Amino acid sequence: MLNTTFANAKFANPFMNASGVHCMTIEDLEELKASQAGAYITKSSTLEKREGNPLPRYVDLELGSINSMGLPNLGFDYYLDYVLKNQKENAQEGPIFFSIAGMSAAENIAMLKKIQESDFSGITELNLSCPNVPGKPQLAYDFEATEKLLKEVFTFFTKPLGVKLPPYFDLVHFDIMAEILNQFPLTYVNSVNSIGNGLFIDPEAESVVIKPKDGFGGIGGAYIKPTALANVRAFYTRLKPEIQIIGTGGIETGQDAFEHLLCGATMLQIGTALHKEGPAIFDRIIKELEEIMNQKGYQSIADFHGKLKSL
Amino acid sequence: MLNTTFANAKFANPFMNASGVHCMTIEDLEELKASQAGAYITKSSTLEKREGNPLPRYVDLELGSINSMGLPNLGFDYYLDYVLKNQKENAQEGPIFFSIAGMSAAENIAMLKKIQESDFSGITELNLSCPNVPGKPQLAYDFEATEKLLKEVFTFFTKPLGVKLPPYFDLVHFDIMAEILNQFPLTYVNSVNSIGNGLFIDPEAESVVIKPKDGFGGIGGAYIKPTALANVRAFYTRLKPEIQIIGTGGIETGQDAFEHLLCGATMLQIGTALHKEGPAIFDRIIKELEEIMNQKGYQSIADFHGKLKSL
Ligand SMILES: Cc1cc2nc3c(=O)[nH]c(=O)nc-3n(C[C@H](O)[C@H](O)[C@H](O)COP(=O)(O)O)c2cc1C
Ligand SMILES: Cc1cc2nc3c(=O)[nH]c(=O)nc-3n(C[C@H](O)[C@H](O)[C@H](O)COP(=O)(O)O)c2cc1C
Ligand SMILES: O=C(O)c1cc(O)cc(O)c1
Ligand SMILES: [Mg+2]
Ligand SMILES: [Mg+2]
Repeated sequence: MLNTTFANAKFANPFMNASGVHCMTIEDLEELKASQAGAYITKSSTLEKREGNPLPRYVDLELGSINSMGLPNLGFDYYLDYVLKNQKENAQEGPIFFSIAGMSAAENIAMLKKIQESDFSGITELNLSCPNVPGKPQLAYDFEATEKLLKEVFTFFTKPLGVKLPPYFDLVHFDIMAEILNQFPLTYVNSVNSIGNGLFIDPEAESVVIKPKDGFGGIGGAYIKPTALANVRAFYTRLKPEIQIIGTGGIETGQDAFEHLLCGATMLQIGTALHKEGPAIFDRIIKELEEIMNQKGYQSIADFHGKLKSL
Repeated sequence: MLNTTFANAKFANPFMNASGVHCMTIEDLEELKASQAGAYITKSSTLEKREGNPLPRYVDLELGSINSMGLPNLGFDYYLDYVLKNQKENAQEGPIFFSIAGMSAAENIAMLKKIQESDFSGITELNLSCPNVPGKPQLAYDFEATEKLLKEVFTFFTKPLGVKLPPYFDLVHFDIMAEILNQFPLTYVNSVNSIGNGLFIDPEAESVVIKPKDGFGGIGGAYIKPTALANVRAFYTRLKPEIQIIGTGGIETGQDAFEHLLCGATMLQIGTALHKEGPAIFDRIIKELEEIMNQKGYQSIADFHGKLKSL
């Protein structure tokens, strides 16, 4: 029922983890391989291993989560070697995804060059939206710098590339970004990264709940679904059909999944809910989506993909 | 206990309606005068009467609300005549607030000139953030256009003036806005307006729930409190102390109010929760805040105003 075609590859279902969640180590990644997730993605990496921010840096909230992780990761070479060894095994339906989040333009170009030069045959996600690193202002909110970076990347990177974007809140912003992105042979857009720089407060202790950045953190979960869906939808009606969409934000039930697919997402990523529940989420949410499809008499995602009705 | 000083005026308590909610007509306004609200503000006005967007344009949600009202209002002259008559009566503790949201810069300047020339002795709120007018961006996301408008305004406007701002999501945006705003004799900043251009979907009808703008609308309520607190707090630590703060977003309980005051808000505005509950909300929330204060042994808002603790 959930069979999906994306970036010219076949996946059993559209569900994945969101980058940063359950994908730090090889052991995390193999747990995702073993789960019912249709695909999976690595933790965003930098050239060097990073410890990340001081703890506490992630807190579960009734309506989602807050975090300032600071891009803790085991480094580019570790993920690159894991994905190379795993594509030789031919042990999964569909390629692995590989996230990079360089602390500078030059660092992104350097990682993209190592990926190009390698035998890596899966998909790359360039994170232009990391909101938890104190001194890098979300690059995808800087339309000039975003265009300049992408022009350089496409003079050499021929492999499948998507960009993870932060949320936009203004229709003109969607128009500007779509005109930038539509000029490139991009494989996809992934909307959205966390709602940036929110605050959660413990009113008894009169205090913030994370240590870094005076408690300011990326917000995820049910808080953000309205923004997430809007971002997926707004890009769906503006992007050239060659650029497909991964929908991320607020997905916990099959009904949430259903709503993202109705907006025009082809793959779906689960952050906060996967953090809380672990990889058994995939089996649950697949079954919820299938039941919604069965009640409606739908046998494939194409029956409703992108078919959100206006009034 | 809740006695508050703001813009050199005394109010019995910090609570207000948010503009747009329960303030369209004289009758609405008089209902707010009659309630326990410490103060009240008019519906954002334009030079001409406006019908607003087609219906449905406001929907209650479990986690807040979505709307694309389109600035329906009875016109500038109606609100100006109402407030002029009202200040003559000396029938309330503290001045009325008067919101304007011109469809252009020239319209805002024309209204501010009429206010300046009038005997209006209360407080004006310039809305630089309406996210529901078709074809018209949020001006306060345009830092050059915001600065240029405010420089013109302060060559003539000497009466108390605040600006209603949309939410920002990037620390560098806070710094840029604070350097702009700190160069002016502003009375206040009101953070935040709705989270712009979110989407809500009815999964059974496979449809959006508001008619204008293909269902895209300003998000309010519990969804936005983390953003709203963050914006209140980020401006508190960056604005020169002559510019005070009104906190708006996600206030429904005394605990939500307490959280805003802890961040540094002096007045508090209630939108979505007042829309659902009516003006009886003010009595309830005042009592909830006082009980929180009593449990903590606090006798005045200055015992915790702005005292949010970092880790
Ligand atoms: C623990 C934490 C770490 C994250 N790290 C990354 C990151 O490495 N790179 C990235 O692109 N997104 C990162 N994300 C953002 C998620 O990929 C996702 O966009 C966001 O959490 C919203 O989805 P959700 O509502 O299901 O949580 C992280 C999210 C969280 C919760
Ligand atoms: C029905 C509706 C109409 C609104 N109209 C205005 C408006 O005229 N001017 C304005 O500055 N804000 C307007 N707002 C935004 C609110 O003032 C407020 O900033 C927003 O609702 C967030 O607060 P809340 O979370 O308590 O709803 C409106 C909100 C709603 C719900
Ligand atoms: O369309 C309006 O009247 C309206 C105006 C605002 O400034 C915010 C909002 O959420 C709605
Ligand atoms: Mg599997
Ligand atoms: Mg009263």
